[PDB]
Amino acid sequence: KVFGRCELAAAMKRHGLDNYRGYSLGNWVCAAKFESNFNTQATNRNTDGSTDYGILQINSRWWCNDGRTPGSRNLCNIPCSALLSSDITASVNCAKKIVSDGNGMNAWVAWRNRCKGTDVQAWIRGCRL
Ligand SMILES: [Cl-]
Ligand code: NA
Repeated sequence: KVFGRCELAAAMKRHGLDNYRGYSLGNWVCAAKFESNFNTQATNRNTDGSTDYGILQINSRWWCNDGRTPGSRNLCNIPCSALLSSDITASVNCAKKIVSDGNGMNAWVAWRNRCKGTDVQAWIRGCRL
């Protein structure tokens, strides 16, 4: 599923991400835009052999099991394929665990390099919640 901007902002707000660990909704929408272009089906291989999955590009090195990342963890206790669903519940619940692990949204390279210290409120401008 390719979300619209405000459709994704509403889905993230309904799943409890607005000001989750102090990160405003626009931070989450900006992260999703630059990680996946709002596409739940996005996958990308990392240099180490792990793979990133879904709208927030969650990595199999630590967070999910994809059956092909040897010596990795599954800290979200999910198959990586759950992160590709049109339903973002699994991605949101795993993102809450990641953002709580010590580095906050710095876990998302795209967020640090493209969203952090920008006017992220722009990403929810015009949206009905
Ligand atoms: Cl933080
Ligand atoms: Na894994």
